[PDB]
Amino acid sequence: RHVVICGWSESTLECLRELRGSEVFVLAEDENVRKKVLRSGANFVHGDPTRVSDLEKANVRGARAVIVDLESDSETIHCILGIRKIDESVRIIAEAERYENIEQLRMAGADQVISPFVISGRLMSRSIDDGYEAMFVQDVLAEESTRRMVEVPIPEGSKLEGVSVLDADIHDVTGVIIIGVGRGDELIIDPPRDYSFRAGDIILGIGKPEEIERLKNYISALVPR
Amino acid sequence: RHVVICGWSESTLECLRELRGSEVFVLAEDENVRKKVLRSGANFVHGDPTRVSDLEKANVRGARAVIVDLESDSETIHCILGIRKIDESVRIIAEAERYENIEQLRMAGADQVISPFVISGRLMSRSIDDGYEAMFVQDVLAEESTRRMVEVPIPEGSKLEGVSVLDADIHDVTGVIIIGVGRGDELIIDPPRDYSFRAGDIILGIGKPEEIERLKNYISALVP
Ligand SMILES: [Ca+2]
Ligand SMILES: [Ca+2]
Repeated sequence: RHVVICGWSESTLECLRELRGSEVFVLAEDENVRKKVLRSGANFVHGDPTRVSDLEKANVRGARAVIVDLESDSETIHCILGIRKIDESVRIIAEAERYENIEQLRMAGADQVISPFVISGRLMSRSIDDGYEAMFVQDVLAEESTRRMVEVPIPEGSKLEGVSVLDADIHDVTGVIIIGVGRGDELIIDPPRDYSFRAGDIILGIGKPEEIERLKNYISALVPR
Repeated sequence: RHVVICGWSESTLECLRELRGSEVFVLAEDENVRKKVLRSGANFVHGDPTRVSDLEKANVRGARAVIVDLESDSETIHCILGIRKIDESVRIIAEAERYENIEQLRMAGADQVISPFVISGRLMSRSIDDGYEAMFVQDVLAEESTRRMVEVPIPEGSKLEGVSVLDADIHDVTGVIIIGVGRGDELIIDPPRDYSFRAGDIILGIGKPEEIERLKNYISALVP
C-alpha cells in the first residue's frame, strides 16, 4: 500500500511530512530535489507527471491515492487525465491555483480539489479582529496536534446502527465533539433528530487520543451474553 | 471601520468576496489590477505597500486590520514595518507562501501569519481515503453556505457574564454547536462544563444563519 505525489511544491512538502511512516513516491521534472525528497521520507522518481509512461513508472497503478500539484492548473489537468488512463479506480486529490479552474480539474477526474488561496482568503476575512478561527483550522488539521480532528467509521453491527445522535450521547460517553458525519458524497453538520447512524458512516470528531479510542470502542457491536 | 489589503492575488480576491459590505482599501503596485479590485467591491489605491506615504494614502492609520499578500518575502517584511511606523494599533495579518519566512514575519510584528500551503498539504494528507475533512473546510468557511463557523464575541453587559457553559445550555437554546472559546491569545477547544463565560470571550460556533442570530441575541447585553 502506497501513495503517489505528482509535483514538488510547498504543499506537497507539507503533505509528505504528514505521511511519515508510510510508503510514498514523488514524481517531478526537477532532478535537483532528490536529496530533500529522500530525507523527507519519500521515494523519488525523476520525470514528467503529464506523461503516462512516467506516471506508470511512479507506481500510479493501484496506488492508494495520487496527489497532484503541478506549477499551473493546465499541467495539473493533463496529469489528472494521464492518471485516469492508467487507473480509473484510483483516488485523485488535486490542488487548484485559480478559482476559475476548479470544475475543469473535477471534469478531468479529480475526486477532490483543494484551493489553498480560497481557504486563505476565507481565513483572511475571518481574521480581522483576532485569529481564533485560523487558530482552530490549524489546531485540528495537523496530525501532530494534541486535540485533533479525526474520522471514525461506524462499523457493521455497531451499537449505534439505527440509533440517533441524541440517543448516542457520544460527547458524554466519549468526550468527542461530533462536528460532522460523512455519508456517501455528502458531509452532514449537526444531524437532525431523524438522522440515525448507518454502518459506513464516517464520524468527523474532535478529541484527545484517549477520547478517540473511547469513541471507537463505544460504536462497536453489542457483546451478547 | 475599514480594512486595508496590501497586494493582490487569488487569496485577497476570495477575501473580498467575504468582505462585501465592509469598507476595504486595496493598495497595490500593479495598476493592471484596478478594474478587478473595483468589481470585487474594494476601493483601489495605486501605490507601493512598502512605502509609509502610500500606506497612509490607503487609510492604514486607524484601520481595523491590514492584510498583507505580497509575492516578495522582503517586501512583505517592509510592508509590515511600514504599517507599524504609522499605527501600532492595527492588527496585521500576513500571508506566507514560504515556511522559511514565517519567523521573519513575526519578528517584524505581524500579529498573525496564514500559510495556505501548510493547510493545503495537511488537507492533502487527510484526503487519502475520503474528502470529508476538506469538505468540512469548503462547507464551513464559505460564509455563503448553509451551516458555517462563526465568531460571536460576548459583549460587555452580556446575560452570560459569569454563566457556566453547562448552565448556558447554548446548543440546546440556539442550535449553535460550540467548538471553542477564545480568551486572550488562547483558544480552548470544547470548554469543560464549569468554564464560565466572560465579556471579551469569543465563542467559536457552527450553525445556520438563524441559529447564529439567535445566539447573538441570547448573549446580548443587559442595556437598561
Ligand atoms: Ca501549488
Ligand atoms: Ca500570496
